[PDB]
Amino acid sequence: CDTVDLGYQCSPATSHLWGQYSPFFSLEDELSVSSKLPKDCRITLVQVLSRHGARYPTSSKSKKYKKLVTAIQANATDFKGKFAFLKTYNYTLGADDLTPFGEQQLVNSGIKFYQRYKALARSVVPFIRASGSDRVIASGEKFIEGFQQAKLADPGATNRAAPAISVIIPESETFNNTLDHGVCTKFEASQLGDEVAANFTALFAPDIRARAEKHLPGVTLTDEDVVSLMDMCSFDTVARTSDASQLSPFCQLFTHNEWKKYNYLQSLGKYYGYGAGNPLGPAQGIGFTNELIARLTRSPVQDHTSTNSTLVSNPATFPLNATMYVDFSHDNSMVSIFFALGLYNGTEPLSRTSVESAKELDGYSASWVVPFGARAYFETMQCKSEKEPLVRALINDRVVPLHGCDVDKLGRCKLNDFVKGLSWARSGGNWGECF
Ligand SMILES: *[C@@H]1O[C@H](CO)[C@@H](O)[C@H](O)[C@H]1NC(C)=O
Ligand SMILES: *[C@@H]1O[C@H](CO)[C@@H](O)[C@H](O)[C@H]1NC(C)=O
Ligand SMILES: *[C@@H]1O[C@H](CO)[C@@H](O)[C@H](O)[C@H]1NC(C)=O
Ligand SMILES: *[C@@H]1O[C@H](CO)[C@@H](O)[C@H](O)[C@H]1NC(C)=O
Repeated sequence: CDTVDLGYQCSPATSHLWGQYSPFFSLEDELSVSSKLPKDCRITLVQVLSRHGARYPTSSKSKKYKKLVTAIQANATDFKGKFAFLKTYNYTLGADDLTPFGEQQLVNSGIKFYQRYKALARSVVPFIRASGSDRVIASGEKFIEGFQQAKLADPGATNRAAPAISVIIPESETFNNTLDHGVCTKFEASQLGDEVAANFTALFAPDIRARAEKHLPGVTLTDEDVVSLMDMCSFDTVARTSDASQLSPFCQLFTHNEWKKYNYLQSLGKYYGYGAGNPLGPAQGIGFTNELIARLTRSPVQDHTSTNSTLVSNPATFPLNATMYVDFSHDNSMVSIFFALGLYNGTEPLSRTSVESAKELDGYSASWVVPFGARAYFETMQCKSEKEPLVRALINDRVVPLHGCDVDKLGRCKLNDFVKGLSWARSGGNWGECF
């Protein structure tokens, strides 16, 4: 179902509408131009930013799902219509760990990274960092596995040493980690994304709750139960087979229009939790943004947010000359980073109460931006055409037109204008409000 080049295309009317629980699917050419390498240009540097793949529910959530499925089964006198599978369903999901399907998504990602940048990757060993989370590090290892599988099959590859994960960045309230958030005190106390997501759930779920209970005489459901049954559709699909070849029976319980609501619920939680809807959301992406400026311009980092000044000034942990960089982060920090880079500056603040599509929001949704296995590529290229370098940004293969600089028809800016137009992050935005 899952392809190396295009990601997951099984039951796309449903599987592309699970927000950050959607398996990655390519958005090449959706509301965008081709992602192909322009004629007469050569990539000179690529940064990849990736999430982990599909996983089991967290321990917390696995207990809540198992307690709900168990309670329905305990209490119902009849399992009616599309809910009748619950008669025999056995809750079998594990917790926390990547699923086999999620591991393969990351092997695929590495193969796809090699194939897309083959002319560069042939002679280069990427510099790789991972935020210190087992799922993230495991994803980094699978991406390396796929990259090497591809490289050692290419007779034009000249430097075939495998890359190591060189930097594991601790995750805590006191470690400055640009790939995870933790040190911005006031932001860690924020409840806004939760409050927005709960308000929206309380608006859309009641009608589904009422219809669902009536298919299960003896059962009482809540709004949160609706959300848990919808969550079950993605989690059971990405666990129940090693290739996610079978849509879970939970999925049919809900209509296509209801799936659009659930997708929106996830987009709202990310937008108001971590993106521009949170007053300190984009501030969590300034540290990586300044790290990216340093790499693209081969110049030392200027940052006073969540960089570590020690780690950024040593070539062992932050080389400025490496041609390929790959960093493994998290969905929530990746949303902050994309906002901090200005990439969704055509997105108006999302309606807290009513569905707006990814295309209405100029390419923003949780499923188009941080699906399981999400990746972004930030390229510099040197053209026979042009001659300052040019920069381009791809998020899950969609060319996302840059803001803060005048973009050409291929969505590129001159590198110097790009970095100058990142004035908000270069200034440290409103980081001082953290304290
Ligand atoms: C910065 O990195 C150094 C060297 O790893 C570490 O000892 C120090 O605790 C880090 N400080 C912060 C605040 O991240
Ligand atoms: C949640 O809805 C209440 C009830 O109308 C409203 O007062 C509140 O401002 C909403 N909260 C958020 C964060 O939008
Ligand atoms: C860590 O972050 C806090 C700034 O947000 C800062 O005061 C401190 O200097 C930074 N420490 C290091 C080692 O970068
Ligand atoms: C995005 O818009 C914000 C809010 O107007 C602005 O502060 C920021 O500089 C913009 N970012 C870019 C890269 O243009």
